[PDB]
Amino acid sequence: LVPRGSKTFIIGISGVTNSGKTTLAKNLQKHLPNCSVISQDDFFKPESEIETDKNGFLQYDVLEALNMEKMMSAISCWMESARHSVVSTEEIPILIIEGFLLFNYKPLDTIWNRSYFLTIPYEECKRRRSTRVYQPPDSPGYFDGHVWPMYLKYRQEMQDITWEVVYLDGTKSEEDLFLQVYEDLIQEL
Ligand SMILES: NC(=O)c1ccc[n+]([C@@H]2O[C@H](CO)[C@@H](O)[C@H]2O)c1
Repeated sequence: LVPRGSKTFIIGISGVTNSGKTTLAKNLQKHLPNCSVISQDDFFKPESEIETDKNGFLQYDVLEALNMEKMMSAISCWMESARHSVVSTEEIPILIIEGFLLFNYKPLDTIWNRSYFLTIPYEECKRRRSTRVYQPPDSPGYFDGHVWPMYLKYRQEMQDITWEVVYLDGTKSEEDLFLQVYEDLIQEL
């Protein structure tokens, strides 16, 4: 027999800011066995390593703002743990990686067994963004001056993507999105 324990199923949830990515990941995780979640936002660099543009906007919404080597190390640590998560006697451990900037990171371009992408239009995204507090906070004009233009850059970067993505309407309710993804996912596992 082919030894078990080495298989994993990795799900990517990306999408624009404030589109429900973290909540979706957590709702899926509550309904999937032996499932972990890694969040991209846990890997931002310290503000001293973050550059500022001509107009004084901090450059957070770009891969250079993230310690992606550290995030890879976290993925690898999950994989090591996953190999011991099922006692020997297939139950395939699940990882959900969720973050606003995943699908343009080339070292991970072959990791994704399923990929979802949450979308919300400009107006509602801006509204939702204004309800959240970041550290540091959004400066005046930050949405138009940085967040949205960087999101558009990301979407254009994804124009030549080498795997399939399922795009989701992030204006749908949390339960609606959970059920849609769960219905898809349980056919892929
Ligand atoms: N998590 C952070 O330290 C941080 C700092 C400044 C801005 N952000 C915003 O987080 C979003 C990703 O969820 C990006 O759009 C950043 O602007 C995060």
